[PDB]
Amino acid sequence: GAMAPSYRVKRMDIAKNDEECVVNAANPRGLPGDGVCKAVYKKWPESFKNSATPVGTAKTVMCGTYPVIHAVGPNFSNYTESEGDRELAAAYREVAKEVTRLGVNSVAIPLLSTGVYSGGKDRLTQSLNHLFTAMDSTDADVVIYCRDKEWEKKISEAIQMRT
Ligand SMILES: [Cl-]
Ligand SMILES: [Cl-]
Ligand SMILES: [Cl-]
Repeated sequence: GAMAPSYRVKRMDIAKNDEECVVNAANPRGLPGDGVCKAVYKKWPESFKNSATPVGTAKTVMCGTYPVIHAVGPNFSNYTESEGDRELAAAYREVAKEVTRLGVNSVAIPLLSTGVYSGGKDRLTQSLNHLFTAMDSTDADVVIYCRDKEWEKKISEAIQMRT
């Protein structure tokens, strides 16, 4: 475990993370995809061997000894708000199981279903709250990665409001 488990947020490419493992915002078919998924495919392409997994699940594949946790959030274009909310919560619970099983002291994680799977809606708070619900019982240092300047400020505020 980390000596004093924390949450932090950084605005940069998660392919440049300084953590012991990464969470990919994966598609169910293990395809290169776009956004975070394409950055992860360029950096860790070996981790896409048999990475296909259903919505609401996570599947870990090693790139060398570096673990890539492929977490499949729902595409809110296809799911109802109710069913999508359930699957987005479930993907983060499976990430927390994998992080615990791997015994890592730190993990880099993006906000699932906030980009091209958002169905055109701002889901920062919904996705971050499901991240906290799953990760709060883990003792890894969690570093959340984002690309937008306003999102960085809002994620940092949400972390600080609970400390
Ligand atoms: Cl960058
Ligand atoms: Cl997304
Ligand atoms: Cl972002």
